[PDB]
Amino acid sequence: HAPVVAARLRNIWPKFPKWLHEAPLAVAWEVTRLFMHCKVDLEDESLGLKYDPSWSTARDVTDIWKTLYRLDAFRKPFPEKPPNDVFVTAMTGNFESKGSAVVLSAVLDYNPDNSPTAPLYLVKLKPLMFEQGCRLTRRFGPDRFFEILIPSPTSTSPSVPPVVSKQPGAVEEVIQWLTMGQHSLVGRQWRAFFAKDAGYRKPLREFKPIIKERVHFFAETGITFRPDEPVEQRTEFKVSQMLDWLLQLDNNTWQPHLKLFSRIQLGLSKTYAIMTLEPHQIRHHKTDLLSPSGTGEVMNDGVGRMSRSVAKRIRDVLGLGDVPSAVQGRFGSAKGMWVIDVDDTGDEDWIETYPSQRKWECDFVDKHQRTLEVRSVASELKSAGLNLQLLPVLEDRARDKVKMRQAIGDRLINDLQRQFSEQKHALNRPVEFRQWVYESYSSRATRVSHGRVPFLAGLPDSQEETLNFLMNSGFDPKKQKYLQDIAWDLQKRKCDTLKSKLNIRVGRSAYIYMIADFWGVLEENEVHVGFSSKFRDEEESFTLLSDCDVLVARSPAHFPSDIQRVRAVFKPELHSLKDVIIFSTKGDVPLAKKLSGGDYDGDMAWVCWDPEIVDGFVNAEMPLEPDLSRYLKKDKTTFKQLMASHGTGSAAKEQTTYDMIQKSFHFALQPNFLGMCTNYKERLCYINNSVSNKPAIILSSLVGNLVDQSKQGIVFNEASWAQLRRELLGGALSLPDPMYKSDSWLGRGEPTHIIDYLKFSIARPAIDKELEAFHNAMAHFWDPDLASYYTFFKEISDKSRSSALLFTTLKNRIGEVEKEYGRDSKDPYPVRVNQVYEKWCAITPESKVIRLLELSFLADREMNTWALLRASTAFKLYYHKSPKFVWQMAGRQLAYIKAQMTSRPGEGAPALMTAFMYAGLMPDKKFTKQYVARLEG
Amino acid sequence: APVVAARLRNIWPKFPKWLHEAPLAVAWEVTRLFMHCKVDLESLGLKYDPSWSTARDVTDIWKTLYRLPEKPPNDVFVTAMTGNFESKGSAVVLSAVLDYNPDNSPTAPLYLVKLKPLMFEQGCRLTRRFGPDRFFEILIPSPTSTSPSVPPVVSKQPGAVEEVIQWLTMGQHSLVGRQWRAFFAKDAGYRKPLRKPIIKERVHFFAETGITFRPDEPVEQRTEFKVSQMLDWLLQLDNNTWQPHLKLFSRIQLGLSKTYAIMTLEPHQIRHHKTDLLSPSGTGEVMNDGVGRMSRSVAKRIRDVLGLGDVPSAVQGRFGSAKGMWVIDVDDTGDEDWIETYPSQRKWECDFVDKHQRTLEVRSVASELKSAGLNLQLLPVLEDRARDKVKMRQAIGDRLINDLQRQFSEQKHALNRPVEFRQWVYESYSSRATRVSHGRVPFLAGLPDSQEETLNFLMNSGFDPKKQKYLQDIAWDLQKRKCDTLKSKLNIRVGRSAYIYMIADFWGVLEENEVHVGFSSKFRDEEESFTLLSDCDVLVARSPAHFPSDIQRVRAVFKPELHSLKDVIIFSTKGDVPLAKKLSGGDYDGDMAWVCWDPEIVDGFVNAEMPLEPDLSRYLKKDKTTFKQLMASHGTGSAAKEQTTYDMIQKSFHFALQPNFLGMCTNYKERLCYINNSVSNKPAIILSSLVGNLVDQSKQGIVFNEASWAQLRRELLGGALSLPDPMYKSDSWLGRGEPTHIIDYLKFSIARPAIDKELEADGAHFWDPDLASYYTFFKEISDKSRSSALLFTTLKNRIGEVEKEYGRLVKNKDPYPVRVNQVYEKWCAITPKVIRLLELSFLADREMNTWALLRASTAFKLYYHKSPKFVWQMAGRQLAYIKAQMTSRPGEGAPALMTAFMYAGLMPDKKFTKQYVARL
DNA sequence: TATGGTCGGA
DNA sequence: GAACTATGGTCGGA
RNA sequence: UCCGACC
RNA sequence: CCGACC
Ligand SMILES: Nc1ncnc2c1ncn2[C@@H]1O[C@H](COP(=O)(O)NP(=O)(O)OP(=O)(O)O)[C@@H](O)[C@H]1O
Ligand SMILES: Nc1ncnc2c1ncn2[C@@H]1O[C@H](COP(=O)(O)NP(=O)(O)OP(=O)(O)O)[C@@H](O)[C@H]1O
Ligand SMILES: [Ca+2]
Ligand SMILES: [Ca+2]
Ligand SMILES: [Ca+2]
Ligand SMILES: [Ca+2]
Ligand SMILES: [Ca+2]
Ligand SMILES: [Ca+2]
Ligand SMILES: [Ca+2]
Ligand SMILES: [Mg+2]
Repeated sequence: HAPVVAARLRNIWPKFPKWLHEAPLAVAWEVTRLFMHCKVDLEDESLGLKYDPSWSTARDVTDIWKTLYRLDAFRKPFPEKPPNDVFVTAMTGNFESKGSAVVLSAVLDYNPDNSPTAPLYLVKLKPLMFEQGCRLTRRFGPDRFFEILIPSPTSTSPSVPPVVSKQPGAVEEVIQWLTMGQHSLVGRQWRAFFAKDAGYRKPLREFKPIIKERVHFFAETGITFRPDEPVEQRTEFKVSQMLDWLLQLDNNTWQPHLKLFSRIQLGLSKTYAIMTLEPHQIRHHKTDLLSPSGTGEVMNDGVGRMSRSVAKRIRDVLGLGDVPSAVQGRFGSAKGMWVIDVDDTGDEDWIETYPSQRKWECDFVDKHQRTLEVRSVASELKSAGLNLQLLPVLEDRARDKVKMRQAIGDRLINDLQRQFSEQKHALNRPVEFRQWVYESYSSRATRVSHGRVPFLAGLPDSQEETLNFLMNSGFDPKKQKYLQDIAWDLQKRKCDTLKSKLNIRVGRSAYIYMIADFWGVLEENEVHVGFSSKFRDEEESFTLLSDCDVLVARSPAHFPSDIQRVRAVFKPELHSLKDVIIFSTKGDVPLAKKLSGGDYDGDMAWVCWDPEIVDGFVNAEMPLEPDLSRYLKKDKTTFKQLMASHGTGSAAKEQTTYDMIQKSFHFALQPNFLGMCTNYKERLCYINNSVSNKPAIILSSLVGNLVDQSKQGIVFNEASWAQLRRELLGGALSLPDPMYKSDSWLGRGEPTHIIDYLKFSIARPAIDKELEAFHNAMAHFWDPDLASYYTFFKEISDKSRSSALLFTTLKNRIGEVEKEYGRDSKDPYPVRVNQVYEKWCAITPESKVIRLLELSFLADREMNTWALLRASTAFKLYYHKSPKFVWQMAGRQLAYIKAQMTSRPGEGAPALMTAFMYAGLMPDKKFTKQYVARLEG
Repeated sequence: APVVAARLRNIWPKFPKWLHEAPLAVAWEVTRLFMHCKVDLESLGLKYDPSWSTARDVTDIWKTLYRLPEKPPNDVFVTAMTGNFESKGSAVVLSAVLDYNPDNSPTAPLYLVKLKPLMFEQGCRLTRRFGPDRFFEILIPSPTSTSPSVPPVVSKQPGAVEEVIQWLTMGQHSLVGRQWRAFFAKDAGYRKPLRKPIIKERVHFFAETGITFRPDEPVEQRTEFKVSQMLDWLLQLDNNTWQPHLKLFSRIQLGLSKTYAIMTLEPHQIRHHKTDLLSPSGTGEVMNDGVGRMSRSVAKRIRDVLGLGDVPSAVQGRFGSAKGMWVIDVDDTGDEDWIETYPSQRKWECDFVDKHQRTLEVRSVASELKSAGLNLQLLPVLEDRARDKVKMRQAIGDRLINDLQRQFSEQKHALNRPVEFRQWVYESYSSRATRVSHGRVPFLAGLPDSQEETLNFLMNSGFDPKKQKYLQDIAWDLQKRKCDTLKSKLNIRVGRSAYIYMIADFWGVLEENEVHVGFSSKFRDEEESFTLLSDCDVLVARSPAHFPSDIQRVRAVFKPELHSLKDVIIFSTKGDVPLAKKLSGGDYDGDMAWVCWDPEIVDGFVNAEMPLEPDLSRYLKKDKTTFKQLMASHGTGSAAKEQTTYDMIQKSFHFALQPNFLGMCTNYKERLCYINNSVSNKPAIILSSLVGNLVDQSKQGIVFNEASWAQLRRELLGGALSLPDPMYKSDSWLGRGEPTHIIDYLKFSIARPAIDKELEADGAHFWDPDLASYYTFFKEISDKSRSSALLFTTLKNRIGEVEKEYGRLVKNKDPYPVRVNQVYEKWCAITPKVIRLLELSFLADREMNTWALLRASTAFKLYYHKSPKFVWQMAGRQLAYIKAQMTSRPGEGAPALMTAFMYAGLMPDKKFTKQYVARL
């Protein structure tokens, strides 16, 4: 099997030395990383090579790393450190805390070295990380799982090494390497059980974009493992057994093994475990809800009911504010949505499953097969916008195409004019701008994560937070240009997103989980939408929808019928179901199926009730799709059929399960064409300006089949794609990229395409006009306050020569740091900033005056008086010459100086808030409008 | 009463010739200053300053008067000088307060006058039509007052009352160069005299003529106009002479109601209905009293004019003679302005021709609903109609116990962590009002004046309530205060309850016992949240509630036909009698119903039919005399009509001044119905009718005096006996045996013990080594340097002096804030190269220099054991700075020095506290 | 040259 | 009179 | 940016 | 404490 590649695959993984054998897995994982990052061989015998008993009882990785850095070889900057909370859990928490599992992850990139006896792939072990748990991690232990991002062996990229590219069997060798046998790492033997497309990933600069694949490995055996439950005291278990426990293969040999394999993802879905129902509490339905017109169509695909008590515990376990009307989760073999039974008057727990939910035949015996696992809940809704895919369909199903082009166009101009007229007004008053910046972006996540506002050097990392921080210390956005420049860039970027993606905001629109009406109250083509709270659009708001038409759609939208106009009817029967949209269970075909072959197992619909967009819309009847069986080759080989090659009984089953793995790995590594065929359709439809003619329809079918590839077992290669383009699509093979893909109009004449018209005839003009009005509406870097300490020390320096020397050294040192500030490198923008900052913080007084300036009793010397003087000098010397340097390095001190300077006797008191307490305060809107009222009179 | 009259000859300040040419505003402000400084306005070189006419700040006018007070806001003066007294719908108000003159000397004014500053109130129809400058309002002590304070001159001589009324009504009163005639008077309630409480009456005056007025339009350019004509403009007396003149008098308030003018509808756009909606059962009962429909476009304008966030579903306002509520027509498919009026709304026959009688005037809009509670009037009625009285008691009591425990448990858990306690303190009280008013957190000395803010200020700088005793003691004091408030007042709060505007079903969708409630946003109870009410029984009631039928149980049905109507409750127009009438005789002109959907409170309720009310005609006599009858005395024609109108004013002023018995008769019913423990027996129903009629006194012309009250008690009640206060009116159970009345039981058997139990129920210390950082820092320097040591010693001694002063003024005892400030001034007095570093002159605020920190540090070090409250009240500010500095760790974030204003505008983020508390 | 969309960053 | 004796509720300002 | 689920 | 409202 291509022996050239096989040799370079002998030792890709780092070796585990005997000295590290008696180590906690976390310690083993972390220690190995530093060695790799420091170039030191783990088996190097020059070093002492003795285990430090002190490592077995640690809480910060820095302590473990420091003991090694004492050795000369390690003594380079430290690599990213596992957060202490994660580290403690790995050693003392059994890898699980609050439903979160520590994850062992790696990124593998091809070795630049082309030496024949050299590792084919260079390995980077990622720091221990906390991630949501899943069924398999909860059942067999989060430490028994290892995931990697490996470059796809079938990548047609120039950057691919030649050993693999030239060798014909190269693909088979790597695939065999992954699946044939165990892989050794940190004292554990890992076996592959699953693989999925990770998409195009940028090769790590530590070692041109290449498609990478995520492979999942289970720890079958380890040195600490025992033959036939804590982490370091687990029992051997073969992947063939784990998959059997998950899928119950005995009762599922009739499934196509490729599809069987794809259901392993259901054991890996990130979920919160809620509760374990008893067998007598579970209602397994034998038949799905069926069309009342005898078409046989299923009307409740993927959705079933759940008791009110089950919903209540969902709220209690997840700490929700209210009881969720519906949740997305997994239950044994069931995957889909569950909705509260509006008819439940009791307090008994019960949940039902339906055929369309149950993806394999399951017995629901083990506790873990009867635990309701929640992946998400129906929450408060946001306003949504449009996307490039709805636009042609909206234009194609319009009674008047011209009226639509104007309607959507007007939405764009008036949304932009609001966005700017609001920011321009706020910029006049600092309190109003602070409110706007918090309303623009929310950093609550990073604030909770760090327990403080994250700060890069001397200013907050986020530009939004930087603005608020400096304004909170007294800076006026229209008086200091540093703040203006930040608001300018932020506005330009938000406009650039509108230019590059045309996300035209529609206030009367949202994405809502789709649910079917179990109770037959909604007639065909009626939907029910009730909100949990007031849904606001400009000067109109809603708690429900009634007596009006709505537009529903799903992405991707390709067929003319992928958008559908229906009638919003509020049924008081359903009133308690909030933040979900309920399709009727009457009619020939479920409405969800009409939305791009959608269902009710987690699907979210685009819901739009904007009249100017809805009433021009006319429905299209679902299209008659072409037979593409000649090109789309389906592999329906069953598990049973695979087993016949080997026999019957345990060993035969066990062999067949490993066949399923490697066979599915091969099918999972086939080059994907969903991207190409989708982009081809965009170009062809654009050139013909048609999303409804014959070629447009077939391509919509092709992309509709390709997206379901891994679950339908569809083989599709370059050859078939070129064949389909010749036989059915008119022989054109390479089509021109559309004009909207470019940032400026490179077309001839007035734009003809709706996207081109909106991007170049409506958006870019309006963007440029509003930006100039915003510039015209708006300042000086200089601020006499920020130089108070300079003037104060110069005066002392003039009177005293002793102080003069310190001033000169400080000034000269600052210039050196500015020189360093003055380019892309392996070390990124943050690391470069920190290095310049470290020299900046290095400037130090280096005696009564020195003590008064250094204030060494303060632990954080960035809070002493010397820091205030150093920043003041820097501002005076480089406010104009280099503004970014004086601020990114001295902003926090300059803010302190401003708040000191702006304080007036008697008029209140400034407040030095702790980082943490500051990071937990939000602007009070009600305070803002009342204060502005007091100013108007 | 000759003695009273001689004292009534010269009540008002005199208008000298030198101020004749002065603008009204200037004259009023000058008069106020001279009175405040006690200077006669009628031989010094007091001469007109032409600078005053062009003035834009009253202080500039006042500055010119330096030859030897509260100030109108500058925007008001400008609107008064150059804005025609009207700005943005606000009208500048000429207000005065009168009080009995202390001196009893005869030939001296009976009343002492104080002109209040010029001020903004919302305008009304009358000010918008004839001009705010022509309106003057006074709070005067009632002549029919039995108070001991009433001066003997009035009390001892009867007939003084008639004289005081004659002074007010007979003719004009000269003030600031204008002739003022009384036109209206209403009860202002008991009001404390400015330097013992007495009942005062609001009297309204209109300027008929003046020095600047023209015989038959800027402020100084008015035209003569008699009150008899203004009222005739408002009420169209020619077409309303059929009305009882007292009721007609009562309608003058409609012209004085503070309202926001929205739009002026044209005559074609007005739909006057000749008949009200009536019962489908033939009773003849009105089912839409006070309520009509309006177009969606008129509603959208109300949002635009009032700056509302959404279109209101219903408004309370006045349109010509129409008073009441208007609701959006859910069936309005058009875009044309239209409004409708019904007989019940129209309190007089108006022609709807003048624009001011065709303007829609809004007082209030249906708005976001707030959770309510059970007032003490509802509890007896709930028990009277309870299927099982013992289960009602059990529920309301068990609910109360659960609520108290939840609150106490929340406070205790919060203290454990500073971020959580900050959230509880903010939830406890809101300082937004003080913050917006001062643009900062108000500070007394070195710490915020409010204890609640002081805790947040010091926790925001790193202090821990569990680790610093100063924070601990403040929190304990605050908790005790809340517990003491809870013991005094029994406030049972029910989350699933709210007061909501009552509307009627024009569209005939609701049945007799069905109501519809949709909310504008999520109504949150701790357990659940609602956007609407469906498939549950609710209780509806109105305050006052006295009769057993005054609370009713209905079925909440959500009708998609009414879905657009939000923040309102809609009653049925079907049935014999309207539901609103059952709630203390309620209507839909702005009545708000108490709505409860709490199943525990609702489930036991059994509805009672409306009672047959006794005939109290013997004690309650109504004056139904009509305007015509009044006119028949004077004849026919304009002149007769003119003095009939002035007669109505004088007769009504007397009626309006009749001592009111609503308070006492209500208090008596409470005391008697408590002794009887019955709100449904003979006397309770008697007293409910009595108070049910007394509230409608002014509109029904009911005469009721001590004599009638004495004989009503004598015959129908237990007369002449002074009824005691119920036990629950006291803070403790001074009664015999275990309490039995529902209120005594809930306050004394349920609330008191639970509150007391929490009150009965390594650690906190004054010391904090971080706070002595600067002191220890300067002792090291002082040990190796003399000059500094002398500075340190002098400073250390100087704080000693201030500490002694704090004992002299703040330890025990002109007012307390002044004393604290006096020490603070002495404290900030303590002040000094090295001196230049310690005292940063470039800082205007010396409290921000390094010296302020050292002085705070040594003061803490030297007196944290002995004088804690001194150290903090003077230096808490700097101690918080020091704490924030010391707690900062290299790389663990950056502290933020916030300004006072930007600090005062920030708020605890509930989402942060909850998320951070999770993950420890 | 190889898709769109919804969420989160335990 | 020494002593009798002044309502509930909804919302806003200061 | 990047990382991670989901349809 | 001041102001409308039922
Ligand atoms: N990567 C993707 N890009 C675009 N669309 C996607 C993608 N993944 C899923 N979808 C959409 O989600 C649909 C898949 O539906 P499901 O996720 O429900 N899978 P389904 O075929 O129904 O099989 P089951 O698991 O339910 O037995 C596709 O047809 C697409 O519409
Ligand atoms: N000061 C008050 N104290 C107690 N209850 C009051 C008070 N003012 C009004 N009310 C209540 O509101 C009712 C008055 O209703 P209205 O204000 O509707 N007057 P009404 O007699 O109907 O005459 P119209 O002007 O509507 O023709 C009283 O019966 C009480 O229930
Ligand atoms: Ca599908
Ligand atoms: Ca689906
Ligand atoms: Ca599905
Ligand atoms: Ca009323
Ligand atoms: Ca009424
Ligand atoms: Ca994607
Ligand atoms: Ca009152
Ligand atoms: Mg009534």
